Amino acid sequence: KRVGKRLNIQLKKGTEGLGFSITSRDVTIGGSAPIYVKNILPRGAAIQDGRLKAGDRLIEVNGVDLAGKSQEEVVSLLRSTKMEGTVSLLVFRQEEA
Repeated sequence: KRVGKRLNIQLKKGTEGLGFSITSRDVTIGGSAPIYVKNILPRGAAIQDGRLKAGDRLIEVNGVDLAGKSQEEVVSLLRSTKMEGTVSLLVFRQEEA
């Protein structure tokens, strides 16, 4: 099984997105593929907030289930978010032991 733990991180939108890029497992064309922060950019609310780092998988965003949406769908929901809007992104951290 996969070890690790889930975490909840809410970031306050600040125009310059959140400073986090997400990758797609690419399980299927359009069915259900797990998305996880490919890397935390040095310009956003995430890095400034210091709560959500890289190597995490988005389990839910703003109370939404990203278990079937898509990469563009996921990125779309975050991209839709505007300034003055705390986006609660539930991530999943995994250890290497």
